[PDB]
Amino acid sequence: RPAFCLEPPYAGPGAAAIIRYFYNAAAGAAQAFVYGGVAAKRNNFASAADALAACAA
Repeated sequence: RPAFCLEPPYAGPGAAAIIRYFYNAAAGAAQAFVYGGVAAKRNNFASAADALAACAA
């Protein structure tokens, strides 16, 4: 499991309200979060499937 998969979700400073997904390793689940549209970190994916593929192979 790449180490980035343990990062808390990061909305960043932006004012957009975009739905993205992060891997929540404690929950063993990909979960939706709000992304502000700038300053993404790595635990940020377009879909739950993409998050699971990277982080729960």
